[PDB]
Amino acid sequence: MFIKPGRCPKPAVQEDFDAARYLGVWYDIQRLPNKAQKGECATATYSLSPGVGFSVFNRERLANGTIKSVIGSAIAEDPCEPAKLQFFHENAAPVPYWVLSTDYDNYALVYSCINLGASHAAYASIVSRQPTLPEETIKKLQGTMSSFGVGVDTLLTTNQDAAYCSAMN
Amino acid sequence: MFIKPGRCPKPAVQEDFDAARYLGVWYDIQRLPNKAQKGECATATYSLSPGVGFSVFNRERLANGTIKSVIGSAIAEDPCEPAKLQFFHENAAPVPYWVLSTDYDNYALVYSCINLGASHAAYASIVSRQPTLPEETIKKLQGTMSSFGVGVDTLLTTNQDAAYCSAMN
Amino acid sequence: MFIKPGRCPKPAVQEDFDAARYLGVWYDIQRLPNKAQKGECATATYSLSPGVGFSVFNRERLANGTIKSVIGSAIAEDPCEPAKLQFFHENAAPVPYWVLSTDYDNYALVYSCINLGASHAAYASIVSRQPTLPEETIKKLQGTMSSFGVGVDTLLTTNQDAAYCSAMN
Amino acid sequence: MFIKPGRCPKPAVQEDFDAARYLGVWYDIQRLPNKAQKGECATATYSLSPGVGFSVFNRERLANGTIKSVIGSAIAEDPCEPAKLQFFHENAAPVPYWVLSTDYDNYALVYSCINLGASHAAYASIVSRQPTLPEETIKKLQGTMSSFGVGVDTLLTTNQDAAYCSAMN
Ligand SMILES: C=CC1=C(C)/C(=C/c2[nH]c(/C=C3N=C(/C=C4\NC(=O)C(C)=C4C=C)C(C)=C\3CCC(=O)O)c(CCC(=O)O)c2C)NC1=O
Ligand SMILES: C=CC1=C(C)/C(=C/c2[nH]c(/C=C3N=C(/C=C4\NC(=O)C(C)=C4C=C)C(C)=C\3CCC(=O)O)c(CCC(=O)O)c2C)NC1=O
Ligand SMILES: C=CC1=C(C)/C(=C/c2[nH]c(/C=C3N=C(/C=C4\NC(=O)C(C)=C4C=C)C(C)=C\3CCC(=O)O)c(CCC(=O)O)c2C)NC1=O
Ligand SMILES: C=CC1=C(C)/C(=C/c2[nH]c(/C=C3N=C(/C=C4\NC(=O)C(C)=C4C=C)C(C)=C\3CCC(=O)O)c(CCC(=O)O)c2C)NC1=O
Repeated sequence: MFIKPGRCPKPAVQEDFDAARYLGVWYDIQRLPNKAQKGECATATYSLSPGVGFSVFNRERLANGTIKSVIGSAIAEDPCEPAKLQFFHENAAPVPYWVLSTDYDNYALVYSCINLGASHAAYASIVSRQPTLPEETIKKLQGTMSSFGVGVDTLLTTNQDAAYCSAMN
Repeated sequence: MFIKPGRCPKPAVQEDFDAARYLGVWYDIQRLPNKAQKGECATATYSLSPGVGFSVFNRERLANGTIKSVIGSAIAEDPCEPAKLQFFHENAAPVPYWVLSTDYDNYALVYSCINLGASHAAYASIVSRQPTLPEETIKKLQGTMSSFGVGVDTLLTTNQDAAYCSAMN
Repeated sequence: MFIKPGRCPKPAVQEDFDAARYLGVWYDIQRLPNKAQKGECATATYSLSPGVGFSVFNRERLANGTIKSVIGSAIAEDPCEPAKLQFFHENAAPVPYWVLSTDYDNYALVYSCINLGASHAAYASIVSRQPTLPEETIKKLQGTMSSFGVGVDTLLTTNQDAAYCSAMN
Repeated sequence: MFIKPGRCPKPAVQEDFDAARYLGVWYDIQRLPNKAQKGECATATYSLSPGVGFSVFNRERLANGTIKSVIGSAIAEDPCEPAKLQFFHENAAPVPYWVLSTDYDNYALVYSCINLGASHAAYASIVSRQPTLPEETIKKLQGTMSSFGVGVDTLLTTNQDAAYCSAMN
């Protein structure tokens, strides 16, 4: 997680968020530097859960070529705020996951923040239904992040090159 | 839940709790009065989840023969305390679910408490792998409950009569 | 607190809440039935704290003339939401305290809610800088309460009779 | 805060913790690297609160000679665990504060940890009633920290030199 001064911001989340349309495969396009993702080519796959919420399967390609994956569960603890989820990953304490913006069919912007006294730790990802996302969309989503304090100059661009990411089966 | 004086107790939980062995069908035998269950013949079915934790399917037989069911997800938010679960039901805020005692194949004692200032609200249930449980076991588990202040005078016996509950299957 | 169906509502809180102006003495005028206050003539006194937040001293007149008092501390855990406080009373778990509406010099409407699964427990109080409050103000504040589902049928009127409450001073 | 892999540990805390004997001045002797303390000569002063808990006044000498201070409130949210406090500092989100070990008259060992998914952020301090602490005591307290995972090789020694710290009025 990206540790910075100041308490967590509280950005607005996707109005009328429909988890049913959010399921499926999302490709990581840009992200803040964090501790969890040590590689490239990252995807998140969200699938139906027989309980509440949905289930999570994230995969990425490490620099050595190994595919690393993690499973988790996603739950909206307050059903009146379906876009404010809590993610429970194997071997991890709970972390928030807020869908800030999505059209379900092309892009989403997701954000997570944990307070650390007078500082905070945040995740943030622009994701796409395809390995790429149009630059106009990326710029708009960067606009949203800057509005609530995210230094978009620290954003990392995720490698989704078809050849490099062919290790992703 | 109904309200009793005092903050929540912190009873001991099942040592080395094994959620895989806890899965399957459990019959409600006795419980504290609460608002959630308005019927009889109650069962809880716990099943594999593709994410973390396990999935929840509770069923009961309402008085006009309807079978009311609720879905949920169960997660141990601290993996080092696997008997202290959080249950997320559709249309409910999160609630604790602590497995205080179980031999997995016959009985379990489950406890849930939420603080209300200087008072608290609790659920507590004796459950069985069969629609009945031996009086000796019931009495021992009531002893456990009384050791952290649960008045056994308040426990309701659930109707598990075979004829009455036949529509459950 | 006593239990009502539904999860907690999230009513709007006093904009630009100024805790310095909120300090001093407040008289209980009307409130939801609860377990905490068993007496009449109730007042809350809020005072400067050398740390953060402010200090709490509640007093009431018990039926056998005893003046029961409780001490506490009030803290706005998120400084950006100063009207959403947490109250820490001696011998109580933390409880929310939301200033929904106040003009500081005449009236305030305070609300506290804790989720109990699909149900909730709430406190709600109309308070005044005087032992009485005009009927017009009381009626407006009941309107606010009814807008987030508080049944005004349930509100108790607090005894603030001057003769009866004389031992308060 | 010191950000490291793994979830927070849960060390044992001081049995029978008596906040009344913990009040007064404590000198920082050794600490984990963190973001809050940017200087040396640090002291914490704990004083009586008219509410619950106690009030907090921390001071340190920056490298430029300026004295920097912060005020806060300390509260045991669960009165049955008086050694597990929550500290509310001005401009800061709440952070835990656990008194692991103290004899009140000479030393204390304090610990704070916040989970960050599969990682965590921790504070830890050895403090003394005097600007120094005997090496035998320091080694014992380092022994306690290593037992629950704290790499005592990362500990910083706080400058409490009488000349350098004379800026502390
Ligand atoms: C912004 C929200 C966000 C949250 C809440 C988050 C939490 C999070 N992601 C994790 C792993 C992971 N997270 C991802 C990828 C993603 N994870 C996502 O939420 C998204 C959108 C992607 C991109 C598709 C991968 C691939 C892993 C496994 C990393 C590995 O084990 O090598 C872990 C486990 C920590 C670990 O094992 O080291 C946590 C707690 N990561 C985030 O980016
Ligand atoms: C002791 C712990 C305990 C907890 C934490 C609990 C929580 C709980 N049970 C619920 C429903 C329910 N709970 C049950 C039955 C059970 N539920 C159980 O945890 C067990 C062991 C049984 C019995 C085998 C049933 C049948 C319902 C559906 C009731 C209804 O709304 O019609 C709900 C509301 C779901 C909703 O309608 O939104 C909650 C919050 N009940 C408990 O008894
Ligand atoms: C509406 C919000 C509200 C909250 C959050 C609340 C919480 C609350 N009030 C308490 C006591 C008390 N609360 C009051 C009176 C008041 N308390 C107030 O917040 C107000 C506005 C008044 C009236 C002016 C009194 C007199 C006591 C002591 C009651 C007793 O235990 O004898 C306690 C228990 C303290 C203890 O004995 O351990 C709690 C948890 N009461 C409320 O009414
Ligand atoms: C191990 C527990 C521990 C906790 C929970 C902790 C929290 C904490 N300490 C802070 C400041 C501070 N904390 C201290 C010193 C101390 N603070 C202490 O808890 C102790 C024992 C000392 C030593 C006497 C000082 C001097 C400051 C002010 C730093 C500054 O503003 O320059 C802040 C405010 C953050 C900021 O303004 O940047 C927090 C949240 N620090 C800790 O060391």
